[PDB]
Formats: sequence, C-alpha cells, structure tokens
Amino acid sequence: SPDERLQRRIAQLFAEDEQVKAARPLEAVSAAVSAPGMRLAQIAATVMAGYADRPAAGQRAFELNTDDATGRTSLRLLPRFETITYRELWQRVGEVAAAWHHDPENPLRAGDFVALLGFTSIDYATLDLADIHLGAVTVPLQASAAVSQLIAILTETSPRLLASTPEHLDAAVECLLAGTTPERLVVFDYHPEDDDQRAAFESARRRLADAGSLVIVETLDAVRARGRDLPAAPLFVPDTDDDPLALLIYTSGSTGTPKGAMYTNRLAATMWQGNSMLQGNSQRVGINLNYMPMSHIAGRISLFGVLARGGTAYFAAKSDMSTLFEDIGLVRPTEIFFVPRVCDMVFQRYQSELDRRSVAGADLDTLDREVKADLRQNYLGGRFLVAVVGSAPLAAEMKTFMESVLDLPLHDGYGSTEAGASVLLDNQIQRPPVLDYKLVDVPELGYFRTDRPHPRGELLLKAETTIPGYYKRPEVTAEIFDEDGFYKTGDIVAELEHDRLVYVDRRNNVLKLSQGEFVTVAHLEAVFASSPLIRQIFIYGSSERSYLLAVIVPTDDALRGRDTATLKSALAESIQRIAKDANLQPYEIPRDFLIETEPFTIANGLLSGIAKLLRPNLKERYGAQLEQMYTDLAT
Ligand SMILES: Nc1ncnc2c1ncn2[C@@H]1O[C@H](COP(=O)(O)O)[C@@H](O)[C@H]1O
Repeated sequence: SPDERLQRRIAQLFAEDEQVKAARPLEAVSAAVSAPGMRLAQIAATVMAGYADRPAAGQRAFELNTDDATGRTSLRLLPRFETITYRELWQRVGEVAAAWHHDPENPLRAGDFVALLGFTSIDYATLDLADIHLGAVTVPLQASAAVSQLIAILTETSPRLLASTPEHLDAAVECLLAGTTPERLVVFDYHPEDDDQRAAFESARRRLADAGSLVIVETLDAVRARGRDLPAAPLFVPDTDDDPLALLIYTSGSTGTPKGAMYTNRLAATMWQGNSMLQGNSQRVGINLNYMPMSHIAGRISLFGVLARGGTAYFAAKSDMSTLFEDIGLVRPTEIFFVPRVCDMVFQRYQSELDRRSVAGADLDTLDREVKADLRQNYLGGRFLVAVVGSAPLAAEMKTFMESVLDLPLHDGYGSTEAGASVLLDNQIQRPPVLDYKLVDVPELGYFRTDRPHPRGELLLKAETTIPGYYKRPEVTAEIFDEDGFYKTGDIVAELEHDRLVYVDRRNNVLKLSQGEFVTVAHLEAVFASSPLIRQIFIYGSSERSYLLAVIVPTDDALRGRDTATLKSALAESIQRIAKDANLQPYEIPRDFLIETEPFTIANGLLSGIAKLLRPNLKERYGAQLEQMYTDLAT
C-alpha cells in the first residue's frame, strides 16, 4: 500500500542512518516539557539541558574570498553546513542574558520590549531565546515592511533594544535617526571581514555619531563577550496565575498595515508543546530546513518545534529562497513545511527536466517516473518521513502532482496568526486546540448555511490558541470578535459534515462578476499554477466587468524563442488546457492578461516573507494598467 511502502523507507532509515537514529526525541525530556506548571523559559531550559550534547542548529559554512581585481573581500558560501550543540547555543543565550540582566548602568527587565530585524539564524535564535530567558517581549520585525511602518511599530512598542542584520542596518538607522526609543543597536549575523557588511556597520555607527545619537552601536559577539564575564542571569518564570505578554507577531490583514497579534507566555509555549504536526508534541525525528522568517508564526514553529524534539534546525542561507533547494539537498530533512510557492518551484524544476530529457529515444511515462524519482531522492534529499503544505491554498492538481513526487501524503494544514497553527488538518477540525466553531452566512457573496451540497459561510472560531487581540489596537481588536467570543477568520469554508471543513478563499477575494457569478481569485491563481508555462500569476477582476484579467510572469523556457504575440497564444492555450482539467466555469478563466518578465519578489514588495502574493501591493502596481486593458477591450 502507499503507507506500507513509506513505512518500509523509514525502517531502512532507522537501520542505516546514524544522524537520524541519534536525533530521536527522548521520552524523558518530552515528559518533562509537557509537565503541568512549566512556563515558557523553563521549557527552553529543560530542552537545552536534556539534549545538551546533540547538534541543535546549523548554518552554511563559508569562506572569505578576496577579488584581486576589485580589491573587495566577500563572504562566499560553501556546499555544507556546520552545527552547534544545545549546550553551545544555550551558553550563547546565557551570555546575552547575563549581559542584558547585569548591565552596570542600563539593564533590561522583564516586560521590556526588544525589537529584532532579521531572517532566521543561529544569532536570531540566540537573541530570541535570550528575550525568553529574561521575560522580555520579542518584537520580530518583518523585513518586508517599509521604514515608515517599522517606525510606527517602534513608536507603539517602545523597545529598549533594536537588533539588526547588516542587510537591514539601512532601515535600522533610519528608525533610530527618527528618535525612536531603543538605547542600543545590536548587529548580528555579522562578518566584519566581508567588506559590504563592514561598510554597513561602520556607516551605521558613524551616522548615529554624526547625528549626536546616544545609541550604542555594538556587535552580538561583543555583547556575548561582555556577558561571558558576568554572573549567571536569572531565568524568568511568571507566577502561576500570571500570563504576561511574551511576543508580538505583526500581520497585515486584508490591507498592509501591521497589527501586533498578542502572544502571551502561554501561547508562545504552545510552539514548543502544542499539538500541530510540526509543533514539538511528537516523537518524529526533526531534522529540518528552516527557510521562513522568525517574524512569521511558521518560522517560529519550525524552530521551536524541532528544538522541543531534540532535533537539529538548519537555517537557509538566504531569505528569498534563492538557495532553498541547494540547502534542502544538503540538509536532507526528515520533514518539510511547503508553502505553495515552493511547490511551484518543484513543479518548474520537474517541467524543465522532463522537457530537457524528452529526447527521441525516450519512454515518456517511464521518463516521468524517473524525473520524479530524481526530484525526490536528490533535489529534496530523499529522507522525508512527512510533508505538509500550508499558508495559502494548493490546487487539487498540484497536490496530486506533489504527492506523486514525494510519494507520501501532502498534508494540508490550515491555521492563522490569530487563531493558531493547527485549526484544520486535511479538512479535519483539530481538538485540541479548537473548542468550537460555526459558519455565518455571507449574503452579499452568496454563501449561505442552506447552500447547494454543503453549507457555506465565514468560519468563526473558538480555540485555546486564539490571541486576546492586537497590541494597543482595541477598536481593531473589537472587530475580530463577535458578541459571543468567536474569532472571525475572514475565511470562507464549506461544511461537509461537523468538524470537517473545506477552505474556499478569503472573504475579500470573493468577487461578483457583472452577470452575477462569484469567483475566488486566490483559488483560481492556485489552479493556474499547474500551467507549465506560468512562473507566477496574479489574477484581477472588477465587479463592473464580466470577466477576469491576469498579470502573468512566464517561465524562462516559455519565453525562449517567442515574440509577445506567440508567447501570448502559447499561454492562452495552456490556460485553456488547465481550465479543462480543473473543470472550471467559463467565467473562471482569464480572458486576457499582461505579460511581466520581472518576477514578483520580496524585494519589489509583491511577495510576503513567506512567499505569498501581497494583493494590495499588486493592485497598486498593476491596477491602472489592468483597468486600462478592461477599457481598451470594451472599446
Ligand atoms: N492550508 C491553507 N489553505 C488555504 N489558505 C490558508 C491555509 N493556511 C493558511 N491560509 C490562509 O492564510 C491566512 C493566515 O495567514 P497568516 O496569519 O499569515 O498565517 C488564513 O486566514 C488563510 O487565508
């Protein structure tokens, strides 16, 4: 059977693979972690002691290369990873915490805010745990946020320390020049031998000097060396009836201004011991590649859930996924969380390889099997026990495809920053943490409890993992809870039967075409991902119009040897074939579109940090062009 075959691979792994064998969670440690009165920092401490000698975290090895022509010295990555142990990481954490707690003039205290501007890394983990160690509130800033937004965040949270990576010092210094509250700027992920990083650092210190700031600019290495000669810091443990704030996770609802979702000491502890499948509540060996930012809930769960199981968390070299598959192939994780964008990258690799190897003497469906086998064992590392997709919808055909590549199920996990990570797993309500739910009719979008095969409406939730609200935004907080205490997800679902729900789309993505047919734009975007010719797609509509438009980023091979006209016909053809396969309505098919050779990225503000389309920014970028296309066509 399919499970039988997969279970045969795992038995081989545990017989043969000694890294895997050595990373099995310890029952005694898991027991201690799930102990009743344990608070967040005690959990961290227990894990670190319990797994002290094991590799905890890894990063790419690197070299420093001097170009004798330019004279410039740059950090260069090597194709391997280096690890540090639980003991070493915790030692580093304790050093930062001692430095902060025992500072002679201006020490940090429980409840102070600390702001962090980074990706995900050993240094990030060090700073984040040190906050936890002292009961400081972590504010992990989104790299994708505009400086104006960052300043808004800092104004609101009044942190006493700001920490930043070199690539982010430009935004960090503008925040500090603006008269915000941090007293120290701590640079991390910092290699002074790299000229570009050194220049960013020395610029940062000299601009703050020139401007007469009293901010102390320093390196994380220097903070650690200082704490190394200071007494041990106390471990923060709130009293039994207290649940102080521990973490703010900023998230942008249906339009991009950040609101800080409040995670209390208790809610943050669920990332170590809550029951998702990627949370630390299991005995699965956790060797994983962390490629999502610590500013997002999925990044934090990926780190803390792995640490909770005594596994090893490897950090991706880059935040834009440009090293993602090289990293996965080197790490060979025993688990992944996919976002759909990553499934896209796998599909594009497949299409490319298949097209390339499809020579005259080929047997094609045996070739398909061979390309997928190569993807599986080599591109993705061949050590997977489990796979999950989440954060955004995956179309049925791409799910079918990915399962064919992985040769195991691809679990669909639905959750949110506000509601919690688990909520729905493969269409099944997860209890715990869900306490109850209901569907509420949405008459103006055509979703009623009395709809056709299955009831439809907005999902409203109660769960143990729901946030209490957003930090200092109580009128915004008021709107996400109904009179009875239900969290309004803003998501449309269908109820197949009790506790079994199918995600449709966000309420705000449901559009009524003029003839009165509703379309779901994010869902249709997912469907057209299966076009072998489409690299990215943004689908756009107007309720004043009868049909959809799109902005399509073609693949490199789709582009090759074609002019604009030919490229459009080829895309249009592919679009029709995909629509047929997914049994789409005629009105669900983009009837024209813009060709865009510039990919949507984090850097140009069109992708989020977890590679989701940022709809408000895409509407602002292409909306005028698109409406003009509507007008030209109507003419
Ligand atoms: N498995 C999934 N399928 C479809 N959409 C999802 C899934 N998981 C999360 N989402 C979407 O992501 C939103 C939460 O985003 P975030 O707070 O960034 O995790 C949800 O309200 C959904 O719109």
